Amino acid sequence: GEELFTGVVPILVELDGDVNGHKFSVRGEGEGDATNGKLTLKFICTTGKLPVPWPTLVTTLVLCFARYPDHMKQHDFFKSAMPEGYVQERTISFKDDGYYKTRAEVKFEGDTLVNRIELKGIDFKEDGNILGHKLEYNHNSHNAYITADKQKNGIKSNFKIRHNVEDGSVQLADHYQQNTPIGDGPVLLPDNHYLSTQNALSKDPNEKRDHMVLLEFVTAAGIT
Repeated sequence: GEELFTGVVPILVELDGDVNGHKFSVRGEGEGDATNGKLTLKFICTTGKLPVPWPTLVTTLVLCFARYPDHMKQHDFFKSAMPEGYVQERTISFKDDGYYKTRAEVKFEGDTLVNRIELKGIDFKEDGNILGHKLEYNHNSHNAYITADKQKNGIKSNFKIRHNVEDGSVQLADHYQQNTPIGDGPVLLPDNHYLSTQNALSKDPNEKRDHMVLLEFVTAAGIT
């Protein structure tokens, strides 16, 4: 399980979205290095103009690459479910605006770790902060507590992301998340802990499509 992640692992992300009837697709390629907790990917909107801000999709677009410290290998739900994979589902409720609902399969396909997502967004304001593209191109560092869901053989987490609005205000996005495995093998059920994440968003100088270059670090803590 956790042994498939010892080296660097190619990554493919594919997302089909639909927010208030505005449809779009994103494809992402890169690699993950779980021993450092490091993700580097370049995402393209393959359908043209992305109709939502790139930062509202960071959390949607592979926690099996977090760096779990050795005294916590026994709380690493995500790697334990590999290569069968796990389903990741979320509701992302933006305050005073609409909500995303996402369903993703995170699983090995060949030697590539693949993240295939379906997003539907509902009830957004057409000149709100999301559909009106009023968010800064960045993504604050944050902690998210994981707890186990014994009754479903998985884990659960709810946590708040605070997006910087370009006027100075902060757009809150309440995430409620649940993961459950795909196969039937043995899966670790962690104890209460948290994941600590940092994000760097950039652009490629030589890239003309709508796109996001992403460097992300995810590391586990909370268990002493």
